[PDB]
Amino acid sequence: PRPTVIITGASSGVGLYATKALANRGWHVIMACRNLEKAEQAAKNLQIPPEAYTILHLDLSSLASVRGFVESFRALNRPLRALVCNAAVYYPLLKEPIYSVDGYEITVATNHLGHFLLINLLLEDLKNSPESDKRLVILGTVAPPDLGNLEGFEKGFKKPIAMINGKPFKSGKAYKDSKLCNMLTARELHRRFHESTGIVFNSLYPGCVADTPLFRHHFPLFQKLFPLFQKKITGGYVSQELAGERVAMVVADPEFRQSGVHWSWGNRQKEKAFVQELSAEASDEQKARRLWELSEKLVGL
Ligand SMILES: NC(=O)C1=CN([C@@H]2O[C@H](COP(=O)(O)OP(=O)(O)OC[C@H]3O[C@@H](n4cnc5c(N)ncnc54)[C@H](OP(=O)(O)O)[C@@H]3O)[C@@H](O)[C@H]2O)C=CC1
Repeated sequence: PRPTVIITGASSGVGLYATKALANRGWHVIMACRNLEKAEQAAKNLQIPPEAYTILHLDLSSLASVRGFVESFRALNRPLRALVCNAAVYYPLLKEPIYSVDGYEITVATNHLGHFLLINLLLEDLKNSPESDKRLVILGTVAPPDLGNLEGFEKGFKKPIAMINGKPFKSGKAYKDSKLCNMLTARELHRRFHESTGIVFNSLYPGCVADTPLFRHHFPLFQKLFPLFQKKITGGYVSQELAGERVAMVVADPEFRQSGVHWSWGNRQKEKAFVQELSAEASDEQKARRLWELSEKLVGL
């Protein structure tokens, strides 16, 4: 009997190597991906044992697809022990915003809003599971990110709104903004549900995984040289395998069962995890709650 874990965006990068590390630990991985062929080719190239994973379609940019995936997973009749919100898109140099089928700027829609709906639906499945060590793990972070007063969300977040704070569109900051929402969501998940469910709600920063397709929308020269830069200059480089293994630790290792925490190993890498409380910024306490409320409104809860 294999414990089940859902990993979004498992077809490459951190999610792919997290699938391999969890599979090697005896978990069964739900690879929730939007590109089924790309995901299947990725698992076979790594020779991940086929009995350790199953691939289901999930497009986080479509709220109907999120709801559809939840039904598809429930039809598996597999109790859920863990959910990893890993998928993301990064546009550093996108001039004009792209809007999802539901009408939302694609970076926030994919990175935050789709995950926000998935989390709220799958919370039922995590509650009902008989496992005692259940975890919800969110991939976080370490143009600075600024949500302002959530004016863009406060006003419905439809075009021409393209930023959470209502300011004009900046694709790179939109990514930073979306990962900030991931942290605040992990912070709200713990505050709202940990004492009453026993589920562990954590975020994690594995380091600079300079090799992943996250930089696919960057200049081709950037993708070629960023690993060497991160390796020989900043020292913040981490391999895809090490990042995947760190996700698996926070999901499965007993040393990481404390809830409401952000795990990291530093900006510059050595050769030991740091604990940071998610509610540390006490002045973001109300903005975190309103973000949650506005997100419930945007995804139709
Ligand atoms: N790379 C780094 O240095 C760091 C990364 N992170 C986080 O790591 C996580 C992994 O990203 P990484 O592995 O780096 O880059 P990848 O692009 O390799 O992982 C991105 C994943 O998200 C999936 N994805 C994107 N849009 C959607 C969508 N609409 N529906 C479903 N799946 C989607 C991609 O699938 P497709 O290929 O089909 O888009 C891919 O599987 C991200 O959350 C990122 O924020 C955090 C800190 C540092």
